[PDB]
Amino acid sequence: HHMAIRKILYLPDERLRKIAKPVETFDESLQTLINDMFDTMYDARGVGLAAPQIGVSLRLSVIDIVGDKKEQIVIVNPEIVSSHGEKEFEEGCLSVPGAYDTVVRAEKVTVKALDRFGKPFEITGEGLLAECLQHEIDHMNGKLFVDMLSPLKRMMARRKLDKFKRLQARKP
Amino acid sequence: HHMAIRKILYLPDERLRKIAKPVETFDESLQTLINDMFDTMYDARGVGLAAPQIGVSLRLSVIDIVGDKKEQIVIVNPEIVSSHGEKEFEEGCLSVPGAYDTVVRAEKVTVKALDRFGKPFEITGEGLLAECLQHEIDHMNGKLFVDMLSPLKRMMARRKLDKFKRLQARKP
Ligand SMILES: CCCCC[C@H](CC(=O)NO)C(=O)N[C@H](C(=O)N1CCC[C@H]1CO)C(C)C
Ligand SMILES: CCCCC[C@H](CC(=O)NO)C(=O)N[C@H](C(=O)N1CCC[C@H]1CO)C(C)C
Ligand SMILES: [Zn+2]
Ligand SMILES: [Zn+2]
Repeated sequence: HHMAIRKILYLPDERLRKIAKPVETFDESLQTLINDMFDTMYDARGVGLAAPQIGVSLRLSVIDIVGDKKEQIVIVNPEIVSSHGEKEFEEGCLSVPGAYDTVVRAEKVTVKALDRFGKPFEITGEGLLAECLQHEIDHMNGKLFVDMLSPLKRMMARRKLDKFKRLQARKP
Repeated sequence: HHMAIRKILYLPDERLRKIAKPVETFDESLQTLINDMFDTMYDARGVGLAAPQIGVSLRLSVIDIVGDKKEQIVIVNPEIVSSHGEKEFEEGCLSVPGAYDTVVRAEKVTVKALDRFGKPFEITGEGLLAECLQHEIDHMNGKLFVDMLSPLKRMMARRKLDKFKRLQARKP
């Protein structure tokens, strides 16, 4: 069922910039991957995680905004079918540790996808769920939230990330 | 100048519930502690850290909302002298890993404190800075952000924290 908590990749790892490939096989190894992704997400204090963030080039993300099992969402091969409004969100990313910035995203989005067993579903989110859905799909297209920021803010995020990496190297 | 990245304590460690004592001596040992607190905060991807969170019962917090050295704030023996408004904030805490919730705090706060060398100063913050000043001072009074949540939300944060601890035990 579960195998290992996985290493999360940080910028500038090129695997975070690859366009992920659709999932086309629903077998036990996919279920093990999904289970490890949830474990990895919770262990990293996130509310979502996309497969490219652990070096797996698949259009697959796990999400839990509430933080318990009954509200777990898996989006496989998602597509945004509609979106409405614009809203500022204060956001971070497990692949850009330490960087927090305000970004503008749709206030409401509807996503069609396959669930973790390959069965079609749709979900409409607002607030954090809408933000998370857009953030995770961006990862599947090699896009990270710092990309939409000004050059100044991208530079500051780079400096913060570089300092984080230097501190991790001094951690016991 | 720097000694070691420190272990951050999680609920229910009783040291997070103690009332911190005022700082009385501004010596080199205090500077080393402050430097280590900044390192620990950045390494944990936080924008503030209070000394009780590393098991040091002192009314001392480090803050960096922006993420660079020019905006570092140190508050020593702080006192909120005024505040205005009430605003919802989405918040987490380094001492409650994995828990994110909306809390109500003042929108604007004015704090009198000593800086890292013991010089009195006053700071007025809005937005994130106001939220952070209030969050950090709460830590000095043995208060964590989950305390203001409903019993249902406190239970959900406890179980999320317990799951995080179980995953940490299974991390390589
Ligand atoms: C919020 C929805 C979009 C962000 C999703 C990310 C996780 C991620 O990188 N997926 O790619 C996350 O959990 N980020 C966290 C985050 O930004 N959070 C956590 C919940 C609320 C919000 C706080 O700004 C940080 C703290 C790691
Ligand atoms: C936000 C001001 C009050 C929170 C301060 C805490 C740090 C802390 O626990 N100090 O005691 C923090 O950085 N929390 C982070 C947090 O809530 N952040 C980071 C910046 C913005 C906001 C996102 O919700 C989480 C992600 C660890
Ligand atoms: Zn991300
Ligand atoms: Zn805290």
